[PDB]
Amino acid sequence: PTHLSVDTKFKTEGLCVDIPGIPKDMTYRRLISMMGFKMNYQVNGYPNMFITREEAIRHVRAWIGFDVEGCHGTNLPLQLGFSTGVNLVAVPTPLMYKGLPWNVVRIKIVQMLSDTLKNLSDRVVFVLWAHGFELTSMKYFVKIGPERTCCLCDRRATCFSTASDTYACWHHSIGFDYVYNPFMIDVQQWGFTGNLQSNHDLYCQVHGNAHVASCDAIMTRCLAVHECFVKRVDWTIEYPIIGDELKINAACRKVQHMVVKAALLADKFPVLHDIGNPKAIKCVPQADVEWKFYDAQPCSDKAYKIEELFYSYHSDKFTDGVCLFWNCNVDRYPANSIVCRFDTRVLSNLNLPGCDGGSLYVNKHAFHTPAFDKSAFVNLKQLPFFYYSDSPCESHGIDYVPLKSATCITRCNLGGAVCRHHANEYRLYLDAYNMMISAGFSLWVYKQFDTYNLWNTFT
Ligand SMILES: CNS(=O)(=O)CC1CCCCC1
Ligand SMILES: CNS(=O)(=O)CC1CCCCC1
Ligand SMILES: [Zn+2]
Ligand SMILES: [Zn+2]
Ligand SMILES: [Zn+2]
Repeated sequence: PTHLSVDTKFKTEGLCVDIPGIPKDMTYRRLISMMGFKMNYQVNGYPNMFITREEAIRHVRAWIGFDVEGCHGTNLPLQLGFSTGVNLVAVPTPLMYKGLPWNVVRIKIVQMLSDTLKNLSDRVVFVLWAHGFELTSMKYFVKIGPERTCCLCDRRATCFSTASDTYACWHHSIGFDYVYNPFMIDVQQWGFTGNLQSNHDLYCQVHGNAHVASCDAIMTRCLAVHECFVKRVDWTIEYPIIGDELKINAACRKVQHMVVKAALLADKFPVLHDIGNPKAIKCVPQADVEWKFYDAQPCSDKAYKIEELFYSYHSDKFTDGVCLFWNCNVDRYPANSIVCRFDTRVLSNLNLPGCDGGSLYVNKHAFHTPAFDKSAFVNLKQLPFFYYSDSPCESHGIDYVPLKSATCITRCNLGGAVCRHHANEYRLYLDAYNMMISAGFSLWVYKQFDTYNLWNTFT
């Protein structure tokens, strides 16, 4: 069992206000037929338009919430809303577009999905809170058939053009008018009491209800992210590489080693309390310090309360030495800390919008991360950029312009002229550091941290 059987039952109660008289006994096979689509007994990679909760989770990057509200259904205008904030009015003749016929609305849908999804996913998963009008509108902008490849590349086809009779992926679909082989999931099938707003509002105060289709589309997708990534967490699911994942992760390890090594050299803490990932390894293995670990998985709902991580009776004395919180998100860091905190507000192909101000950071695994809160850092200050090295000044083995920088903390710089080796390493470090920052990571440190204390570690 990998795909959703078309013979699975579909609960129709949520559809009966838009579709009165709808049979209670209903399968996906009959529903797809009712929606105006014919599967023709085809074994060509597309067994069902609808997918399981598990298939949806693996394809979370493709999720686009979708809602259709009857503006006035054959004779009435429809308002199509998407979790991108777009509202389109389709006449059968928070962005709000005036009423237009389906032939032009479909081009806008294809353009919007393609620009939203080309750098995220090989597909689209329409996330529904199905009431009827959204399912019956699909025939006006969706075409289905065998799984196909793009006409200009090797990627799977996501769009079709009636002008050229050709197929394209999200990257080569300019001027295309049909969404081809989309996927969908009805959140109402999961078992809920009450309407969308009542279930959504139980976990989120950031998305309101301005009474438009896009608001419902946003709440639907938010509710789905809550159920799949906030209340339930699965770190066994791998996600494909779509960007700078490897460079970002490598940069994070480089910066962590640099910062902790320098804090230990500058302030000589006798003990380090490493709080976070239960699979953490000493980031400065050659350091003298008593290294003590404390297990905490990444918090996916609210930030950890420091009182619960530290109290209720370990070294016991977290006030001794320094505390290292490398992506261990707490409500208020103690004054003696070294912190890396992901900024959920960051715009990137890895960072998806999440629940209640949180974001869904997807890099190898999916991590729902609680909203970035500037007040968590009141006892600390921003960590300034610096490169420190005690390695020998020796080239070994790319061209050169002499490096002049006050933040290159090396013997050669102290001696008045940065060596080629330390200039190369400084520039590589600066690139890694800028990569980490741009990815959304933020660095904080105890207020007494001063890189002037590193110069005397060269005697
Ligand atoms: C120990 N967690 S991790 O470093 O694997 C991923 C983090 C990514 C950014 C948000 C917190 C979790
Ligand atoms: C050339 N300008 S500079 O500010 O980079 C001089 C360095 C001398 C050694 C300490 C760091 C600063
Ligand atoms: Zn293509
Ligand atoms: Zn929400
Ligand atoms: Zn040097």
